[PDB]
Amino acid sequence: PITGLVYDQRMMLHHNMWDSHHPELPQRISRIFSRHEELRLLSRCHRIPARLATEEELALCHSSKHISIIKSSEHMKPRDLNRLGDEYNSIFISNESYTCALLAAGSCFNSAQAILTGQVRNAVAIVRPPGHHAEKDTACGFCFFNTAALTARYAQSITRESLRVLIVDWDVHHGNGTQHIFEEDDSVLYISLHRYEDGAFFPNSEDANYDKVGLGKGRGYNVNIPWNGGKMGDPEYMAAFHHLVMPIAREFAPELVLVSAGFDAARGDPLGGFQVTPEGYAHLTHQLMSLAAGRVLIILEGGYNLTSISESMSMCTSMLLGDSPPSLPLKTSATVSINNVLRAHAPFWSSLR
Ligand SMILES: CS(=O)(=O)N(Cc1ccc(C(=O)NN)cn1)c1cccc(Cl)c1
Ligand SMILES: [K+]
Ligand SMILES: [K+]
Ligand SMILES: [Zn+2]
Repeated sequence: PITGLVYDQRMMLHHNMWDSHHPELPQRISRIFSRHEELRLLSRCHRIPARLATEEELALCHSSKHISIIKSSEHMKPRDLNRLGDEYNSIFISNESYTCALLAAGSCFNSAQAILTGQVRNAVAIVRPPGHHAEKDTACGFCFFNTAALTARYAQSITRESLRVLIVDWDVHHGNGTQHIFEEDDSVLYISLHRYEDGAFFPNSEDANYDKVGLGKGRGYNVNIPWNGGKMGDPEYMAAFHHLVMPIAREFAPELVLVSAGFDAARGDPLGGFQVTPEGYAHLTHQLMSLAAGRVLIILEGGYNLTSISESMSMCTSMLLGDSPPSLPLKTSATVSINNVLRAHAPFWSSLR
């Protein structure tokens, strides 16, 4: 009945040498870690060590070409780092980037291992750079390797190929990389909530719309919950969980839950423009704890208001530790989004009928 926590200060070394105010800051993870100490959560957790992912583990989801290219950045001069980062959509690279990406992934593997071997019930991973925009063959959106997708495959690699893994992605952006990696896969249920604005919101693709339900044997196993029409918050996230996330998850019956836990839908976030509260994130966490016999790993993705992400992620950890949850009308367009997803998924999930 133990909660694991992984954090390693070495993941601060990845930085933007041309713009020190770029919002994907080293101090995102140190601020979150400090808040856990201040709230006396850290001493309640079992500390899981970080490690490097191996290149073989990266190949669970990424091409050997992509791995090779990111690894080559380790010894590049600034000019070539700039050139390489510019080949991608919204990437900056320093000499430390590759090692940090490997540590973020390795940290999550050790956390998944700790859960699946019964050393801990659940776990939190305070890691950067983030993962969910990274594709098999490319980096994107501050992400180099898809930490959460790699973690699902790593979990399968130590149990069975068909281990049922639910990934709930509540980062305010669509995890395009996670969707694509698992698009034909019925072993990994991908559920994302995200601001969409008919394609105006990053990463600017119709791949994030509610009608993208999965392909082939994966049909029904990709659930996109897209928001349009500006600010959303706790009422809309709670309704999406009540009507969609939780009934689908219960029918899937996952054996492991991974949360692509960006905190950029948080009140105060400059990039997300949403109003989800720390108490909101705590309730979402508590709901997910009802799945998979409590086997939940919370993985940091985005989230840029240092105070907001520190309070919100700490409240999720408080829930994992078994603390009592909070006791908390929708925007019109949110009702429209939820009903669109319900209609898209009723052919696949009896619970929605
Ligand atoms: C071009 S942009 O959209 O303004 N954008 C891309 C972006 C935004 C958010 C995320 C994210 O949080 N993903 N989870 C990833 N990439 C961006 C790029 C560089 C700097 C800033 Cl402030 C914003
Ligand atoms: K998301
Ligand atoms: K899938
Ligand atoms: Zn995000």
